[PDB]
Amino acid sequence: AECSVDIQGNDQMQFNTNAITVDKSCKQFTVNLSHPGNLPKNVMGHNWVLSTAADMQGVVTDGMASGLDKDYLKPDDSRVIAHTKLIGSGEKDSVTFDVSKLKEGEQYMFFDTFPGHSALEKGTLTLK
Ligand SMILES: [Cu+2]
Ligand SMILES: [Cu+2]
Repeated sequence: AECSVDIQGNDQMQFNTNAITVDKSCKQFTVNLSHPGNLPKNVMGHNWVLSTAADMQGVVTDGMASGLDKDYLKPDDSRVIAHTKLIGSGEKDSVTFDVSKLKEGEQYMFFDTFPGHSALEKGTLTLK
């Protein structure tokens, strides 16, 4: 089955999609993140961050607090299942993670932790 998805975050603080499904027969899964737009990372940075739905709010609150110099993630946040870097316009980054980190089921959320961006740039990910 397919084992990767392309995710775009724009200067309008949107993701191209709000739903990912990871096929159970995938051993690894790749998210390829792009940033169309003109604005740099410090002003309009986007990342793609994965956790359980329950952990989403701590990860976003703790990450905002941590500042640009930590790419808005709390250092050593063991609630983060996988994530890309924080990127600015014209950049791209991919993350490939072990699908065995994902459960039956649960209910993951992917989101951007740049301050305020999770209000639109969020979605559900499910193992299926
Ligand atoms: Cu396959
Ligand atoms: Cu963002």
